[PDB]
Amino acid sequence: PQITLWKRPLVTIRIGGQLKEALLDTGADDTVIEELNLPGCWKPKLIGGIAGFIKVRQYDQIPVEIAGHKAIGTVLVGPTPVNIIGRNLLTQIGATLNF
Repeated sequence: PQITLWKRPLVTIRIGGQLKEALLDTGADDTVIEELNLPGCWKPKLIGGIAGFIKVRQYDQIPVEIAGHKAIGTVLVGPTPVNIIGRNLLTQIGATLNF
């Protein structure tokens, strides 16, 4: 699909057997999903942006379906206003910017 940028690029993903809405964010290195009791051993991580850092739990090799496309990679779990799909998963689905 082609996603225009008139409104925030929000899409449906599937993670941990749950369906959620997430923002496709080319400015995010990593993927950050809101409080989700994900299974696995995780490692602590701090990630940052405007107004600073939050603590998150890093889970690896987590399958994430994005608009019907299967990806598998690192997901960071912590308190966020919006679920964010970052480049680590966008690349796995052949996503590009075009102009």
